[PDB]
Parts: sequence; C-alpha cells; structure tokens
Amino acid sequence: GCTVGGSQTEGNMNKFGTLNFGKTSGTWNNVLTAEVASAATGGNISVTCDGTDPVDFTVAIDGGERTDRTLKNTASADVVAYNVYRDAARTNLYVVNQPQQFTTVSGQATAVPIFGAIAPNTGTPKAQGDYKDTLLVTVNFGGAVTGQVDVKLNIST
Repeated sequence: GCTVGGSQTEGNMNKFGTLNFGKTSGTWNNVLTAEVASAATGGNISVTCDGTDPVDFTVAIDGGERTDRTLKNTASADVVAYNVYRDAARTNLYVVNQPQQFTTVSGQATAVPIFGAIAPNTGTPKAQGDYKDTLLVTVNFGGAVTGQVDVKLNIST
C-alpha cells in the first residue's frame, strides 16, 4: 500500500498544504515565488509505498476555484494569475488536470515538489487585502487520493 505523506484530515477532506506567496504592495517588480509547505511539517508533500519495488504514480493539479489559476480577494473583485510547476526552474508546468509521471524511490518518502510563480505586475494596482485560491491535487497509484492546497497572497500598505 501507498500513502500521501504530509497531509492532514479536516472535515472529510484532505489538506495537503499551503502555497504562500507572502506580502507585497499592489504593484511589484519581481517574480513572486512560493513552494507548497505540507500541512503536517511544512516540507514537501510525498509518497511512501510499502514493499521494496518502485511504484508508478501520477500527480495532477486542477485550475483552482476559478479554473484559470487566479487568486481572488473577495472584498474587491480583484484577481492575480499564478501557476504551479514541478521544478524550481519552471520548465515543467503542472498542466491543468494532466498527470505528471513519478516513481517512488525504494524504501523512501518520495517528494512531490510544487513550485508557484506570479509574474511581475508593475502597471496595474491590485486592491489591498487577502487573496486566496484552493487547488485540488490528485495522486493516482498505477497499481486515489485528492487533497487541497491553499494558495495565499497578501497585498498590504
């Protein structure tokens, strides 16, 4: 058997972790980054399987609450687009609903890295406040577990 590590059960859902982009003013000049911090330890989500042989699994991430990976501040209608990648260099997007291919490492927890990015926004001021989204991450073992990742950005003064 296999399980997804770092997950917490809360009200008949699994919470895998948080993708927190931090704090910024309503415009910003740099790429904003984040990495999923698991609910349990603040590290990567992972997969562990019993037995010694490697196991094939996939990881698919949806488009969030609005389908287009946008963070939203409820008070305003304002949104900020983002995306998630498997790699630090952002060469490998988690395409919406398309599985990424993994193998477990024998006898070890196997990381499922999730990197977030928000492009610079030098020209369009966003309203102050908390921005949120929730991604659903599905882990399927080729031999299924869905969890929530809470995405966060705060726009301050």
